[PDB]
Amino acid sequence: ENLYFQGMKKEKVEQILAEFQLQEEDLKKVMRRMQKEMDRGLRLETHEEASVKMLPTYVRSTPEGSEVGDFLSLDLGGTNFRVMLVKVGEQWSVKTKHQMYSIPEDAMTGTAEMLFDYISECISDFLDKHQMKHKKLPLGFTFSFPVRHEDIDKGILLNWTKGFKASGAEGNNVVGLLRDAIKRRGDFEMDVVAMVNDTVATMISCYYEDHQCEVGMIVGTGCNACYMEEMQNVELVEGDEGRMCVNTEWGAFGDSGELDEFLLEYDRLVDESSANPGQQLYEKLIGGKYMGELVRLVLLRLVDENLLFHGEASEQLRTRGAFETRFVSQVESDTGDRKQIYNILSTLGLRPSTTDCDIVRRACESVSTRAAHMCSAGLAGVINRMRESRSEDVMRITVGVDGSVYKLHPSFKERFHASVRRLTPSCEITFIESEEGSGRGAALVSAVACK
Ligand SMILES: Cn1ccnc1Sc1cc(C(=O)Nc2nccs2)c(N)cc1F
Ligand SMILES: OC[C@H]1O[C@H](O)[C@H](O)[C@@H](O)[C@@H]1O
Repeated sequence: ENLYFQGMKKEKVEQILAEFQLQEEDLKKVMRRMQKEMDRGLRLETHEEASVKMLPTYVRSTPEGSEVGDFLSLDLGGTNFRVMLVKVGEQWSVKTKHQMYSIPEDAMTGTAEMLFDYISECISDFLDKHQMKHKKLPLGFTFSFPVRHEDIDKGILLNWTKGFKASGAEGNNVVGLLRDAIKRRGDFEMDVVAMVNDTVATMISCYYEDHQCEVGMIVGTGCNACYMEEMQNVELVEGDEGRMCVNTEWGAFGDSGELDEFLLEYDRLVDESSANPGQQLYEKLIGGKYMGELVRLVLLRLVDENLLFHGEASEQLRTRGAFETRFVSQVESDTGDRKQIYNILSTLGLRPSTTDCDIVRRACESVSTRAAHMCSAGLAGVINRMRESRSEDVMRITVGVDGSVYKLHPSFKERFHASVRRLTPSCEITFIESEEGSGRGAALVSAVACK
């Protein structure tokens, strides 16, 4: 106890955690570099070298004329595969039935055949629970990975992200993989009419409640954004009229060195232990796949410096992935009595003091604040770019957001919004959380696409 020595340990911790700070000027630098890469990704000349791919989605404004009725929506992009029946009407969208399926490890890191076979199995199971596999529903596929589109319903997987590794997928038409798997099962038929990124689905789902929503952002397992770009700026697609949603794939920012001065030892460790070393470096500063692991490595450093847990780390603390991102949220939700923090740490086989709990909270805050601030630089770059491309002095825009980090973290949202606003003078940015965004957004796109 000896409060003096507790205080001294906390001072040393603060000196270590100071490394996570980003000054406003740092964020502006990141924002500018992001904007520079966004410009590069949109240009024919530089697209292939661009770290931020700015992928055209073939989701066009505004548009005109939607089909109505029942749509099946799929969502692949986390550990769970989701199937949803959505009714589209008048255009509104309502989730009518839904099921989530845990993807077996063997299917996420096995072959694309196994993965898409499992997907097809789940679709079959869902269509049977609700008596509908003979009805032919138009199908919208939210597929939350970088895809080079040829059209709304055709595009090649560029590379897996977020730990996905299924062989025989990269370079192939993802809709083709899905269609092939459905055919290889042969107990239901579906017209796959659209494939969209989760950012895009999120953005679209927010549109009907707020027509000013022209940005979608995900801060979940991964982190990405899309936005409505002027067709004249989308050099990768023919035509200069109207707007098309662009999937930034900003998670890959830094993959060509753009973040190097900001990457810490912890970031290097996360990256090197990941399924995609050297890739998705910006996302690895922010996404929930990585945030808890960053905290875990910070704690291990503090343990190594004899600042935490008597310098002894439990088996669990030394287990990859054991500090779940949800624990970061839960730690930062602690009311001050250290109870939630104590429970997490005790469950991790630790015997934490009050000071240990306080230090863990600081580590969590340091990592999640950096995530919020880094993320803000990306969103600010996008919004500032849109303002510039457009013809009003104050841009009022809405950003639709989904993802467990943004939605569930007690403080990320607040820090993120504040930082975005500091970075976006002359913008008025409304943030809306999507409600069943993937499923409803995919259906809404499908309801236009299936014409
Ligand atoms: C976000 N915003 C604002 C104005 N236009 C847009 S984008 C948008 C696009 C679609 C849409 O389905 N567009 C398609 N383009 C090609 C096939 S479907 C939609 N169904 C709803 C939308 F809001
Ligand atoms: O799920 C959020 C994001 O995760 C990753 O960054 C994927 O590459 C991207 O496509 C997706 O939007």
